[PDB]
Amino acid sequence: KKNHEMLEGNERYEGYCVDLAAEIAKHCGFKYKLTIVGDGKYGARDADTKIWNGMVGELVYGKADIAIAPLTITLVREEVIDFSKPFMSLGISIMIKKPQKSKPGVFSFLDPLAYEIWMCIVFAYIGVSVVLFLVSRFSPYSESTNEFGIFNSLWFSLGAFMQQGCDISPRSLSGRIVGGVWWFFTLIIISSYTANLAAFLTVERMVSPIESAEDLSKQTEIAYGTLDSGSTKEFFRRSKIAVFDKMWTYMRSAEPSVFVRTTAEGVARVRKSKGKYAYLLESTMNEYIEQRKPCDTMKVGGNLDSKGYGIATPKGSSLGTPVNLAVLKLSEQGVLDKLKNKWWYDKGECGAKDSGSKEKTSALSLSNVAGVFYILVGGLGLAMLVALIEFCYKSRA
Amino acid sequence: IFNSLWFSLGAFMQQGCDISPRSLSGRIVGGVWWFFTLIIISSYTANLAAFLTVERMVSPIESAEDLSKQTEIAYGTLDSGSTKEFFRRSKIAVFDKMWT
Amino acid sequence: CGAKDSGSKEKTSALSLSNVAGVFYILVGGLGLAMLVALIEFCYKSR
Amino acid sequence: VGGNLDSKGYGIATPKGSSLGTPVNLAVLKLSEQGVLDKLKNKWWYDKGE
Amino acid sequence: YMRSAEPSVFVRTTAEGVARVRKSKGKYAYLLESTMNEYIEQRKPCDTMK
Ligand SMILES: CC1=NN=C(c2ccc(N)cc2)c2cc3c(cc2C1)OCO3
Ligand SMILES: N[C@@H](CCC(=O)O)C(=O)O
Repeated sequence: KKNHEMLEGNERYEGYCVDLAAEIAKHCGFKYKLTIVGDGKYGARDADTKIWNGMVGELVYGKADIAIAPLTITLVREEVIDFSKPFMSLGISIMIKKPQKSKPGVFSFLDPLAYEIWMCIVFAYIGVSVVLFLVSRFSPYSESTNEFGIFNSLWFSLGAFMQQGCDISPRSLSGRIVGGVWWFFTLIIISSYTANLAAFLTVERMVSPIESAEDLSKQTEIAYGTLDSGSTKEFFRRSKIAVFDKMWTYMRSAEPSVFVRTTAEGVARVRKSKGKYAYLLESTMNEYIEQRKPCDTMKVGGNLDSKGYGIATPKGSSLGTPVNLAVLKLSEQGVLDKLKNKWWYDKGECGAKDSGSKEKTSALSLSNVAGVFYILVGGLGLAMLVALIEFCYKSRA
Repeated sequence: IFNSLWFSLGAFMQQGCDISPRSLSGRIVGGVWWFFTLIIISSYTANLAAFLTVERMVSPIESAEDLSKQTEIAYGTLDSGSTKEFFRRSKIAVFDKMWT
Repeated sequence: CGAKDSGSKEKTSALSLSNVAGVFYILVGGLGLAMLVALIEFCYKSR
Repeated sequence: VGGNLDSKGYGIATPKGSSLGTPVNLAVLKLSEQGVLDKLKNKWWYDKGE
Repeated sequence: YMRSAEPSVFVRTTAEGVARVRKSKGKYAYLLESTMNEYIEQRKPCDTMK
């Protein structure tokens, strides 16, 4: 609870399981004491010792009378503890960081050519302009037999680069050599720009985000892990399905260890790791974290399986049947679904954008070329300002 | 005015017009508009060459929740079937929407 | 290790100055040739 | 398209009070633990995958 | 695949398989020994590459 440091007793806790425990206590009529598990693990039978840890250990060894907690009903646990009928159902899901905040920069139109090419294009433009002035304008031995002053030279070379032509063309031999070599340069550079832009806009489609849990087994660029001592680790261990077996083999041979002690550590790892690491988790944990800030996450692909949550009791305990009956009654009454909405859907503040799904529409957006419009309007304003200052100077003098 | 409309139309395509600004601020407008049209035309042809390659576009339903919001695609189950009964009793908000 | 199958997905990356370096050499050589030709014609017509 | 809307399976059914219920429940459990269910699922879904 | 594919992909004689591959626009492949493959590859019409 927000005031758990000051509250005492069961008032310190809140959530789906706390409300479910309250409803179960009300229906059956017993008093209950909510206790945090000392081990921290969900539960599994340790190798070569058969000692159950976590929840199953607490239940079997007489430490606890009931476990109203997100426990997945599994066959290997039914042999030592008794579960109630599934009060909620889910499946194994896949967690991965969002593709990218790949928003195009304002000046993203300069991207197809490196900064050095633009710098050297400006330098080559200045050099060609100055040379085309020098070549066409020193004495023929009147001398002004052509219109290629320095300003007209700059205009001609700028027009030649943009492939828009110009009102003049060099008439001497050496002026024509300059024109020809500049024409070849601008042809090569414009073709290269178009070709490279097409290359980017094409290979930006083969991105093909991973899904279906089969891409994880197919490649190893994106690492994935599983909660330690959880039922998902056992699910991957026991399963003989080819894709699940392959992911099991990789995660067993992968180093450093991909396991996380607690689910929160896994969430932090997958959030921080540049989208390189994936987390294998249950669907409800995926869909709740998906709906909570910073909301840097989605849920990808369908559920890997179908396993339900149940309230577990020590084997042979008198609490098993009444609690199971209460769970079934609440399922009939819809209190379980109501609490599901209350704690999953009623805590949402989404959102639901940037899915890059249907939304994604080729039709290149304005944001990709928005810099060109800024340059255009800036140039228009500058031209009006230049005309005004020229008019003022030429009228006042 | 009409000659300038023709020029700025001629400059957007790559067809050289029969006049040129010949002043300083006129040449500034001409130059910046030439750069704009160069970038836009190159983007159009590069994007088209991107699309004519590669396929696997469009999808009507992806999240199984869009059917509750969309109406152009009708959806139904087997009559007197278990799916019909499940929709008939489900209290999930989105499932209740589709059932209604 | 392993390449995935043939994917090798990545950004295209921008053309470096090495890719179009030759056209700049062509251009500057053209400017040098043009200045040489202009001066040759000027000196020929100065005699 | 999309994921599973619900989560429930397919089960062998008998009329209420039929003596056949317990043996067939034992049989389906034995098949599940023997992996025969997976073999039949492969034989009827994945072998004809062309 | 060869056990599940229909119609039968197997051939009675090697020459039948070679003719099948040549006539089948490249949609059919033949499985054969390397040395005998080297001989068919080196004789006309010589459109057969390993
Ligand atoms: C976010 C990206 N999106 N825009 C273009 C781009 C460039 C020009 C125009 N008109 C439209 C779009 C791009 C092209 C690239 C590139 C990076 C980018 C940035 O690296 C290799 O070529
Ligand atoms: N709640 C699971 C932990 C792993 C999982 O999310 O499946 C368990 O009871 O072991």
